[PDB]
Amino acid sequence: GSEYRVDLVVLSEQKQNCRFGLTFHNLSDQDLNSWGLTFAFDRYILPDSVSNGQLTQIGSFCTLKPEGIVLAANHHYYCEFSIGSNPFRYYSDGFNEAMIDFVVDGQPQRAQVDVTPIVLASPYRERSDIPASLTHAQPLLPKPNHIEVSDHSFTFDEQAGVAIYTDLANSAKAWLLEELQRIHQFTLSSSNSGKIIFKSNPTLDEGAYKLKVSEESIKIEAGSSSGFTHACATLLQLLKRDEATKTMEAVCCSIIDSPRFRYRGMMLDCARHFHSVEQVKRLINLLAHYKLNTFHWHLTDDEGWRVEIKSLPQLTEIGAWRGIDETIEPQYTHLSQRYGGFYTQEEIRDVIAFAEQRGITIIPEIDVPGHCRAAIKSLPHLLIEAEDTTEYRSIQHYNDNVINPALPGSYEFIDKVLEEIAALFPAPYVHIGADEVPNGVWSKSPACQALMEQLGYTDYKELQGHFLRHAEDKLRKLGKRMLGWEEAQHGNKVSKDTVIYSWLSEEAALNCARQGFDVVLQPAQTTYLDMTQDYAPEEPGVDWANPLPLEKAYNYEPLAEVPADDPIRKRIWGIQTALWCEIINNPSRMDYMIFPRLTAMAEACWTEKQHRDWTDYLSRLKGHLPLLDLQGVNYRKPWK
Ligand SMILES: CC1=N[C@@H]2[C@@H](O)[C@H](O)[C@@H](CO)O[C@@H]2S1
Repeated sequence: GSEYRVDLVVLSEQKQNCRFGLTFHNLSDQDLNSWGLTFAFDRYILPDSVSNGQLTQIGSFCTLKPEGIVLAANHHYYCEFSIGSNPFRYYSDGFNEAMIDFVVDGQPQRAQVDVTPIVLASPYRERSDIPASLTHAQPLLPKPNHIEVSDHSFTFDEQAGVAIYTDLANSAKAWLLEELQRIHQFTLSSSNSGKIIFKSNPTLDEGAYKLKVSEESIKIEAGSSSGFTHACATLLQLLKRDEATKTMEAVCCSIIDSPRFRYRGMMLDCARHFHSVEQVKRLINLLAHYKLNTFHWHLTDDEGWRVEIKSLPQLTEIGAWRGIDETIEPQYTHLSQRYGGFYTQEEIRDVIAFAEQRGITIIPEIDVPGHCRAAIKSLPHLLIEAEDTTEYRSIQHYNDNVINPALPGSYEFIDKVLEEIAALFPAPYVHIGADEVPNGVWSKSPACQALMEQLGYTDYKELQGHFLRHAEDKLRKLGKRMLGWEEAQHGNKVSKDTVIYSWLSEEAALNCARQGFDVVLQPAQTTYLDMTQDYAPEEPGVDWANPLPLEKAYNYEPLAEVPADDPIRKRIWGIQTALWCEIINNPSRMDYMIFPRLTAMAEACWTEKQHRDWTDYLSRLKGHLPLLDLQGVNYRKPWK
């Protein structure tokens, strides 16, 4: 391939102390003058471990520059270094991207470096195996909580017609027709005497529906828009197309259906890598296919700010872009280009309208006071304290990325973001983040030192709560309830109205629910679509929780140990599944990580525990698979 190649090797592993060898090959014919290697690595390289040369790390962005000044043609450079971390189980744990800057007979140059797959020392031997499976006659995902199926069937064609006798169901019906068209080039038209009938039924509670196929008709009953949307999403899975006759076929059957959990979410990280309006919409559409109702928009982080804030235009003019010649350095991938994007308010209004039509509420996340590098680099005049010499390092290996809660500019900033955010997103909810604020922060900040004294705080976590409580008070004045990751509770300053997302595990969900907090369960051990799907080292993904095979994700039972009687269970809003995109930058990888485990997650959100069975779910998945092939969704194939 390239004339420049880097080989990385696990030399040795002693508990939490891994030594690597790095060999850089100048394969070409030229001597390389004053050169330097830059790559993307998500582990923190111990700076005093480096064997040979100068190495710099800013998050994932590393540069290696040799002690010497020339790399001879056909030779190479060698460097060793160590990290604290458990053994690498995956090729993904290696460098994601490498590139070289150099000079040749006097001329600056830049070239892509081939990155050889890391030579692993301790791959896994175990493999998750999925058994051979039948195709299920009704490949429905999530499994309806009641369904009776008859021996016969109702066949119908493009003149069958669609009847609607309540305006609650107008959105569902137009979503149904749209999807029949997009997925199947099957055009239904609306007629007063259609064989598909949307009628109202007020005994059915929110999101419940009834669907009955008979020899004459197909009837959809619900008391809510969302129940009509859910019914339509079952019907799209139920129908079976004959292209030779251009007919649809649905088994005669009776379905009565309702969700186990009110909160059935999916979060998408769009800060680490930007995804297009069309990709985001395409996802939201696929979310309503499985009857989820919440799209949690992670729009802000250290490596990107993706939501336009008219009153703070720097946040996108600067924070939406990173790379060598930008204010923000390259991160994770696209080392050689200017990389980014962002959503305008008009785009966002469009995505909201699109998702409303699908029964999906969108919750924006403005992540503070950690994970703020992009905001801080965009707005240094409001968010930097020049006099702070606290030396800290975050989980992602930044030391300059945390909001200062004693700076009046930090309140200027958040008051302005939240006002526009609140105005923009109709949902009565704003997620404030609050994850992974490093332990050392603010300890040497004069301004924080003075505010710590001024109101008698004894812990610097108390300063974080002070800020989040201000965010909550502003959100409340704007009509929004605040949501937060579990660490928002740190400092015990935020009110019992803050909805706690439990992600490290289910522990905070349990603890916080006992104390009167409403919680959402997003445990990393069972709900993170960025985790690898198998133990084979070729599986893309990360693994800090644990590998998450399909069967693990399916068999997740939320708070499996709180008895169903327990009034703790009244504080569970529901479940969320998340995709963080550190190593995800293209729709093909996205689809692979999300599907199919998302459908196992939608079934935990929706179906009652007593109707959930692994073997049964695999046969419904096997019969759904073709429907994702028709949509060109690049799911990881259970059976390959
Ligand atoms: C809350 C969370 N903040 C971290 C995120 O910034 C990372 O992307 C994710 C990767 O799994 O780990 C947790 S979850």
